[PDB]
Amino acid sequence: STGSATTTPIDSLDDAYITPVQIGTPAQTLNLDFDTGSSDLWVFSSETTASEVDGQTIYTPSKSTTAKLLSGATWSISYGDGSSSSGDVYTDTVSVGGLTVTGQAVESAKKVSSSFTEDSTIDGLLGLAFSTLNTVSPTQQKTFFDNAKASLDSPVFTADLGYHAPGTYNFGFIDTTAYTGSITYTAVSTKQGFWEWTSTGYAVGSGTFKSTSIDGIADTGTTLLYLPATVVSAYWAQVSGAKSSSSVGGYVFPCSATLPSFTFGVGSARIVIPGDYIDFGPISTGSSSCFGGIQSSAGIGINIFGDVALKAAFVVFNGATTPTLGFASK
Repeated sequence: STGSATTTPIDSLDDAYITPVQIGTPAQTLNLDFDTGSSDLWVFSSETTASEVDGQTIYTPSKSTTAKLLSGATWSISYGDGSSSSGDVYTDTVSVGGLTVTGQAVESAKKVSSSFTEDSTIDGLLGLAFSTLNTVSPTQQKTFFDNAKASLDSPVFTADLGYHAPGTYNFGFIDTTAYTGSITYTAVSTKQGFWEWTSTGYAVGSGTFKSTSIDGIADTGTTLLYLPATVVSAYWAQVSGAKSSSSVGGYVFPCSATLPSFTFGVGSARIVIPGDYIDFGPISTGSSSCFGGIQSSAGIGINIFGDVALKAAFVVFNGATTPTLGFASK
């Protein structure tokens, strides 16, 4: 089998992407944030504290003839951006772009933190990291991809995120029309539960390529590109007027400035992030100071190839017995 679904930016800045997911019988369609940096599929629901729901579409298990309580199961998660959610668990039928998993753990939120409540466009998350990170207790649950894997034509999914435009998540096949050149594959470590890999270096604009190993994760659930402070400093030094602002919480720059591209290495291959992808707009409405899309990972404890980086590529998440990542230009 295969599946194919369009993913759509939630706002004009590509702060995140939402993909429609069918849950239950009859289908309840929720718009979920596909997140290769976590491993829980959780939803706003009829069980979510009322004061914490503000415009989201909810899953109501009692209206699904295929929903079954996963008795005794609870979940609780905290994300790198400080947000969190928790609740109980049902199993139900979940379909993405034509691909159906029966018995998928659907984690129903009883509580969500403020940032979730405040984002009316995201109805939940669908985790696509390794199932070892899943937070369900006492019995850890499998991701949608893990459950689908054996049925897929090939044990892969692909992320093709758009710049200020929709893109595509495919399951079970590689769309050879969706990228240019070849796909370069690179090794993955699953030891921390992430799609963790090692970039071979970087370049800033037309500058010479610096060969240096940068370990990081391919994370569709993180908006920006977070890299070591040395790398980030080298980038912003090429932007007139750029500075690191402690009050804003990262590098900012005047929008009158032109942003250089940023290149990252995948083996001997190179992915070029255009300058425009690194502009995240005014720090506040009407400000002439713009927020940068490349930021320091110092204090995160890991480098993160988030949407800024991934949307410049066609990305293969290869879930073969030995997982790997593939990157192509597009």
